[PDB]
This record gives sequence, structure tokens and C-alpha cells, in this order.
Amino acid sequence: ATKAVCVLKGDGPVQGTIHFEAKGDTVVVTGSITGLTEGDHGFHVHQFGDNTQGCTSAGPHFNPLSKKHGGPKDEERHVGDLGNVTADKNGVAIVDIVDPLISLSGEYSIIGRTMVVHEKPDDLGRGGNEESTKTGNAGSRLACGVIGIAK
Amino acid sequence: ATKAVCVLKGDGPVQGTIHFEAKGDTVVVTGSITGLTEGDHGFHVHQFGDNTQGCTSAGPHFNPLSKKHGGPKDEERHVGDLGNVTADKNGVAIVDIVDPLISLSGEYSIIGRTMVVHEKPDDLGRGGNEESTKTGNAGSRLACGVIGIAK
Ligand SMILES: [Ca+2]
Ligand SMILES: [Ca+2]
Ligand SMILES: [Cu+2]
Ligand SMILES: [Cu+2]
Ligand SMILES: [Zn+2]
Ligand SMILES: [Zn+2]
Repeated sequence: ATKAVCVLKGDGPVQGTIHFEAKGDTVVVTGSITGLTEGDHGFHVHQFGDNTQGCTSAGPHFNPLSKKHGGPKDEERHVGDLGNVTADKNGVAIVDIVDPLISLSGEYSIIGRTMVVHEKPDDLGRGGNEESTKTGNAGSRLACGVIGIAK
Repeated sequence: ATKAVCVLKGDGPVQGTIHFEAKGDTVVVTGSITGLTEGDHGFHVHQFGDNTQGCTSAGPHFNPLSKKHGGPKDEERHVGDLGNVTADKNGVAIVDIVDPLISLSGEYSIIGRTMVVHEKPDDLGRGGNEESTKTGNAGSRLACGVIGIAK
């Protein structure tokens, strides 16, 4: 698997489509998210692709290596920590991330896992609260989708 | 992954939750689907876990061995051919299937692919037209979901 897609939906107006593509040793994540409050929103891969209880059943961030919550460029970060997406005034967040830790195959494969867009910005583990080292204080999960294999 | 789950949703009333568990060397599929018309409905694993155009974007049946469509008991069948599920008079179908071809890891893995419940009965590759050898004449996709990793 070299391509993947996620359709984000929640109990509200947030909705979006993320495309993943394996390019070399990185995964290029693109797509757009809408219905967002302008600003930064925590954007993470949660461990389970279980949507039976909304985004709630997606579990914690995907952290196969048992590291602490960080931002994408940190070394001490969860595999799922893709930091933040930014909604403009109109509520539109354009996603364009290149990540070397997430994968479409193997052990860090995120296929079958959940992409979650959060209510608040990810504090990147630099919040000076324990909550920050676990989730980045991104709060509630607005929309989420299971990452599936794409053509 | 030893457990997977799929939440089926469509444009109509058909919905359900399907659980998959690797038990021994096989995969047990259980769950229930409601909102269906009484009678048989094709139930297949489609190739892509792409819900960008509803269930249409799931692609054809998952068929890594390039075979024609058949019933779950046939030698000549697609890996995604799980036959029919049967809805009682209240539109409830209880799913209980053990399948030797699907898997939750490796080449036959259905993680990240789409579970689809169809409008009509799957003719198990025996209807006698070309469409039977491709889809079993199961018709349109009532509900579908991306198969994700469960805890
Ligand atoms: Ca909150
Ligand atoms: Ca039909
Ligand atoms: Cu998160
Ligand atoms: Cu089908
Ligand atoms: Zn994290
Ligand atoms: Zn088939």
C-alpha cells in the first residue's frame, strides 16, 4: 500500500478528506478540512480505527514506541503526532504535511487507524501540564475517519 | 492486528457494526446489520477503503488472486466474497461467518478496505451472465465502512 485516504466526519460541521501517499521514506499528507474555527487544530493519528463510539473509540495517539507527546519535528513524539492544522477565517484548513515517522506499511502503518482533527491547537508537549505531554491539550475530537487503502 | 471493526453506514437506513477476530488460523466475522429488506443481501469486502464517493469509491471485490466471483465455499471466488447475510422480517441480519481467505495481516489483509452490504442477493457467481462473475448481481451498495483496527 502506497496510497491511503481518510474522510473526516464528526457530530458537527467539521468535515474533510485527507490523502496520504508514500514518497520515499516519508508519507505526504494532503487534503483540506472545513467547518473549523480559524486557528490551529491538533491533527493526530489515533491508535484504533474503531468508530463505534464516534471519535472516542479511536483511542490515544498512535505511539508504538511509547514516547511522549511532541510535535512533528521532535524526536520524542508519538508516531501519530502530526501537530496542527490551521483553519483560516472561513474555517478552511489546507493540509500539506510530509512526515517520516508515519507509514503506509509495516509496523508504523497507519492504515486501519483513525485521523482526528481537534477542537483546540496542539500545545506540542510544551504546555507545562502533564496533559500536555499526553495529548498537547488539543481537547475534543471534532471529526475523525478510518484511514483506508486508496487506489 | 488480531481484531478489526467496521461501522457500516449508507445514504439510507442500513447500518451495522461488523467485528472481525483472528481466532487460530482463521478469521471470524460477527455483528449485525439493521434496516435491510427481508431476505439475502450480498456481503463483500471491496478493494479500497475509500469512502470519498460513498460506497462507490470502494472499488470492486477485493481479489488479490484474480479470480472470478463465487460464493464463500467455492474455490473460484474473490477473497472479498463473503456470500449473503440474511435479514429477518424486521430487517435484522445477524452476521456469523468463518472465512479461510480473508486475514487481518499480510497479503490477504482486509484492514483498510471496505465492507459493503448490497441491495440484492449475491448469486454466488452462478447467474449465467458476465455480471454474475464480477459481482454476483448483488446490485447497489446500501451501506459500507472502512475496516479498522480494534482494541
Ligand atoms: Ca475541549
Ligand atoms: Ca440494486
Ligand atoms: Cu489527537
Ligand atoms: Cu460487493
Ligand atoms: Zn501525541
Ligand atoms: Zn466477488
